[PDB]
Formats: sequence, structure tokens, C-alpha cells
Amino acid sequence: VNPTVFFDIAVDGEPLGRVSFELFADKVPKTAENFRALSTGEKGFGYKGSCFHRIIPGFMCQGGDFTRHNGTGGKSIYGEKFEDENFILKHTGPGILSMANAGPNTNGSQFFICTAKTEWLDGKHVVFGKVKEGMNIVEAMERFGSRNGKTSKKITIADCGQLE
Repeated sequence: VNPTVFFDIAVDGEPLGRVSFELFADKVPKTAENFRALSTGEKGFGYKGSCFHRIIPGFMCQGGDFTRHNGTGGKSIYGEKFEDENFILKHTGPGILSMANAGPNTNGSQFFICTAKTEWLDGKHVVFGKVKEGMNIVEAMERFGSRNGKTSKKITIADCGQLE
């Protein structure tokens, strides 16, 4: 019953692979639905065509800035920012999907995929999903990052949507 969404990832336009996520709509429905809707583009805007602008191996892949492509933009389906819905779920390890933010209650569209346990983020970023399939692809995306986050090739969400 929890939605699944996919990202088809490209590297300098070359298809890499597909990552699918389970969104924990049961626990963070509002946060889940934001990401779901941005992945289908059903509200007229969303992630399709956007890049992962910050990838730090051993830490996380950050994306979702579909308006400025650099970690300074993005917006939610609710407006520019929305509240931290809850902190039920913890950054328990690789695969966790969580909201980037700039302070309390400033969620927009930027999210990160953890490639490690990031327990220090617990209670600060809202966890709303996890990699269901294609963790290998996230791992592949990691090799294009670097220590300061800059990616060595352009990592883009070439397509995205809802499987169920």
C-alpha cells in the first residue's frame, strides 16, 4: 500500500540504471506524498530531468533541486517549504531516503539517499523512504561523487514515476 517510485538514472546522458524507493506513506504521509508527486510530475513540476548535485561517497547522494540544480532551489507540492512531519524513522544505514533541509521546518524537494548510517541526522531530517531496488545503482552513482560533493559526470534523473 506504500507507494513505490522509480528513478531512471543517467550519467552524462548515458543510462546507468533504475532505483526504486518505498515511500513510508504510512508514517510520513505528507512527506511521502510530496516525493511521490514530484516523481510522477503530476502537479506540473518535479524531479524528471533534475540532477544529483552533491554526492559524497561514504555519506549520501543528494538531489531534488529541480529549479537551481545546485542545492539552492527546489520547492514542495505544498509551497516553498513545509514542516518537519515527524521523526519516527531513523537514519539506520545505506538506502535511507531523507529530506534535506536548511533548518527546522524547511523541507522543499531536496532529498538525500544515504549510503551509510547517518545517525547524527536523526531528529533533524525527516526520513520518509528507502531504496527498494537498485541499491547497486546508488552505489554506482557514488563513484561519480567526491569528497566535497562535486560530481565528476552529470548524474540526472532521466525519468521517474510511480510503479505502484
